[PDB]
Amino acid sequence: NTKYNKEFLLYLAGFVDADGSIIAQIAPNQSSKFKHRLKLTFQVTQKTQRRWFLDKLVDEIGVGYVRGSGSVSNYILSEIKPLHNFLTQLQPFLKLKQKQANLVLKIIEQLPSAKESPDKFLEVCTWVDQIAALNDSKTRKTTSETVRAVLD
Amino acid sequence: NTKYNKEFLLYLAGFVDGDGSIIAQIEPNASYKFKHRLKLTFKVTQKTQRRWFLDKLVDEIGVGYVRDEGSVSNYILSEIKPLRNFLTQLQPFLKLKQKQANLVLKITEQLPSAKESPDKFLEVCTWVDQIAALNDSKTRKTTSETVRAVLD
DNA sequence: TCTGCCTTTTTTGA
DNA sequence: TTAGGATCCTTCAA
DNA sequence: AAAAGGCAGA
DNA sequence: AGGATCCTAA
Ligand SMILES: [Mg+2]
Ligand SMILES: [Mg+2]
Ligand SMILES: [Mg+2]
Repeated sequence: NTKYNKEFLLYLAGFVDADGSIIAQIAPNQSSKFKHRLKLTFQVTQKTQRRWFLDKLVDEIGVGYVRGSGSVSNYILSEIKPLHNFLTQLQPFLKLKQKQANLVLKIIEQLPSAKESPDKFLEVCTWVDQIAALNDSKTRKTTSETVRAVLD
Repeated sequence: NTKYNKEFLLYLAGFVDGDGSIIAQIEPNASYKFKHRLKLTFKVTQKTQRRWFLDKLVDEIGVGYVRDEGSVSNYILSEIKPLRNFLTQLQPFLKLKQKQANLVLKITEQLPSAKESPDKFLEVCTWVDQIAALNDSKTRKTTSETVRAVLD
């Protein structure tokens, strides 16, 4: 586990509270045990003119990647262990996204159990609902209620 | 001078590079000496549901105020002396907006002289142009060249 | 089955 | 005349 | 910013 | 985010 230095984390926590996004999703998928899978994504968006800043961020975090979507680019981190390690260290300095980060950490820690039982899966889905409720969510479709309905 | 805590400045520098703005303007107004004046503004924008974060910023910076503009709110600092003191302290920690901050400080140091001469005002006006060039400027109208039609 | 990465869209919150 | 504040707008960069 | 849908390797 | 324009009291 990479240890990040404090001044880096302090600055990055400010930048993330501004331009970053901690995204939790429930995605239908017929080949998963409960017909859904979870996705947890840390993203930082910036105008492509400033892609260099996201490229520097890949070097600094040591994991993740940058993708261009024409006018804007995004630093993305999904791999679960590195995401856990990174958010564990960032979260104490977050002010606006602190609660999202800690929910993602709780989800991650419970993933093994979530995959064992429908009730446990549903409960972790409600934690995803709570993250979306904290974000400025506007286009969300699949919720823990969606999952529950697939009771059956 | 109010001296700001390092951990505060680091976090805020990150938050500023993300959601903040360092704005320099030339405003036409026929009741001023050179038919224009300079306006320098430090701004942090946020959705009004998170206005409390901006209100907190007024207490932490010790000066400035928050304006509600409907769906979003803005922390604003204009008063030239505390602006100079604040930017002086924040600038070392800025990564995207360091040059804008240093141009504002440069302009602020010359504000006394800038009336002295038509030549010198015009020069300071080009420093305003340079801040706008660094920003993601899209609606700018009055530039140093507008001023130069002081050639009458 | 499961995870990470690829692609694209929506609607603001800057 | 001036500085600081008030109001409104545009176009994205999140 | 914050989702949506989808592929394919492990 | 990054402007443009208008108000007003000292
Ligand atoms: Mg933001
Ligand atoms: Mg930004
Ligand atoms: Mg932003």
